[PDB]
Order: sequence, then structure tokens, then C-alpha cells
Amino acid sequence: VWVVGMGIVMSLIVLAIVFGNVLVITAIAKFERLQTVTNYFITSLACADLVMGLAVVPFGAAHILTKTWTFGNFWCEFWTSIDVLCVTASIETLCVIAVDRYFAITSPFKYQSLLTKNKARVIILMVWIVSGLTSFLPIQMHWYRATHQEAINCYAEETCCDFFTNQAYAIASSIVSFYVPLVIMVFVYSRVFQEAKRQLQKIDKSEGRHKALKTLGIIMGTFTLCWLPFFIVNIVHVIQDNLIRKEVYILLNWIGYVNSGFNPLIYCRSPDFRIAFQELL
Ligand SMILES: CN[C@@H]1CCc2c(ccc(O)c2O)[C@H]1O
Repeated sequence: VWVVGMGIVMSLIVLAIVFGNVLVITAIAKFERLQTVTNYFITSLACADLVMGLAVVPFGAAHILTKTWTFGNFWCEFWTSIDVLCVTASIETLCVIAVDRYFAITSPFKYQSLLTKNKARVIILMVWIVSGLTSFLPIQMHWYRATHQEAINCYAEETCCDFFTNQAYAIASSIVSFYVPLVIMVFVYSRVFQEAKRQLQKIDKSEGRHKALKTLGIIMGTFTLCWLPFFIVNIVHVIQDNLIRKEVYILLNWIGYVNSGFNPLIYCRSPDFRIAFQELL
């Protein structure tokens, strides 16, 4: 009496995720003043989020509400590979943006020489290649498959799709996709905040006659709150099988996806972007 009609809540996520990234891409591409070395990371992240909005969410919604995977097994493997690829690419692009901000702030004179039109292409291509080798190579080769009887029963039957993964693959994927970027971004942002505080003290020293905390809080909190809860259960549920149920795992995984829709609000607030949005509509 309430399961069927509540498809609007899942459809709104798809609509918002598509719309935000579409506007970001259109604003960057069509408008002359928005093209900058930093903006290429933004457009790569926007494309990665658009792939999630167009591929993984619509099929997952059907698989959940219908409780039956109508399609075959090849599409199941392909969809899982797409999911892993997009997630890791998005997180590593966030890490790349953070490191670029660190270089921009800490070394003002020599920022120009390090990043240019040439280096952005190479770094983006290497990030996407690293993301691709994590997902497609182990999943498609069938090297990640489990061993217990339940996994065999699930993988033999075509109509059932569930994620059963070996301990080593889970640990390796979690480490390569989440923790290293988290440590890098934490160190970078702490250093940047310390620099900002030092500059504020320096100016107050002579001009005698908050904002950084708020910005850092938003940037760190949205990412950590959206995804950290997932990888914790991802690592725990393989070490000891009795603890974590499947429903909790699914809920945390779907909570992680919503972070894709919040990226345009977090990373696109410049007055130039506002002018571009106003001109489009
Ligand atoms: C079913 N969805 C997948 C399952 C496991 C997994 C995800 C994302 C990144 C990873 O490194 C993973 O191992 C999830 O999005």
C-alpha cells in the first residue's frame, strides 16, 4: 500500500543528478570565460557523475523494487564493473582537485610552471586508467569470485544478482579507492588551513585600527559523511560474516551514491558560474 507509489523518491535522485551535471558541462563547454586549467578536473568529475546518473542508479532501482534481475548475467557483470569504475574515478578526481589547490596556495610563484595545458590531459588520462584497471580487469576476468556454497548458488542462477567478494579483493579495492585519497586530502587541507590562519594573523598585525573554517567544514564533512560509513562495513563484513546484514549494506551503498548530486553545489559557486547559469536559462 506504500511500496509501489514511492518510486518518485528514487526518480528525483536520477533527475537531479542528471540535471546538475548537464548544466555544469554545458556552462563549461559553451561559454568562453569558464575554460581554465582547474576546470578540466571539474568536467572530468561531472562526466564521471553523469555516467553514474545514467547507468547504475536506474538499473539498481529496478533490481530493488522488482526484486528480480530480468536481464542476464553478462549485463550484471558489466553493470558492476561500471559501478566500481565510476565510484573510484570520482573519488580520485576529488583527490586530484585537492592536490591542485594545495599547489596553488602553498607555492604562488611556481604554480604556473607545474600545471599547464599539457599536464592536465596526462593526469586525467592516468587517473581514468587507474580507475579502469581497478574495476574491469578483476571483475570481468572473474578473478574476484568467492568460494562458499551460497556464492556458487547465487552465481549459477541467472535471475539472482548479489555481490559476493573475496576478502583480499575487498581489502585491496577499499584501500586503493578510499583511504589513500582520504589521507592525502586531510593532510592537504590541514596545511592550507594553517597557511590561511597565518596570513590572517599577519594582516591583523598591521591593520589594527571563520570563513575558512566554514568552507573546510562543508568540503570535508559532505564527503566523509556521505562515503566513510560504507567502506567501514565493506571491510568489516568480510572479516566476520555474522555481523552485518545485507539490507544495511545496501542502504549505506545507496547513501554513498547521493554524494554525486551534491558535487555541483559544493564545487560550482563562483560568480562567473552564476552568470553563466543565468545566461543559459
Ligand atoms: C554493489 N556496489 C558496489 C559493491 C562494492 C564496491 C563499490 C564501490 C567501490 C568499491 O571498491 C567496491 O568494492 C560499490 O559501489
